[PDB]
Amino acid sequence: GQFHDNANGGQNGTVQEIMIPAGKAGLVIGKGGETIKQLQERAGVKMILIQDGSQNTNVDKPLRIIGDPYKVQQACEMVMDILRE
Repeated sequence: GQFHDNANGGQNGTVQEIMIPAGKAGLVIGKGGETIKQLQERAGVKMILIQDGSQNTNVDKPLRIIGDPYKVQQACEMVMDILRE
């Protein structure tokens, strides 16, 4: 977790919280969990998809993208793009 990977200007631990649509979550997870594994490694970040948190399991999904502010945003705009796609 080298948060200061490139442009960690400010808070090393930048958290991006997304609410993933119930069924469109399949995109962010990756049709079983393939894409999500890629997402973390491709951007060098950590994305916690609360899929098993329950309560809201039937609804929107709590996604916390944690890490460097520069890649956190790129990763946010990455998965949010798919979610607006």
